Amino acid sequence: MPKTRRRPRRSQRKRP
RNA sequence: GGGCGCCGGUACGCAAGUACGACGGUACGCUCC
Repeated sequence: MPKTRRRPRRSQRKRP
């Protein structure tokens, strides 16, 4: 499995 | 191009990491023309 991330899949990121 | 996974680079760091909707994708692994 690849490295563990935090900021999600772009689609989610609404309000800056 | 976009999705899902994820990442760059931004924090933090000794450098790689681990954070992180800093703010930018979709590269690279699959999927749809």
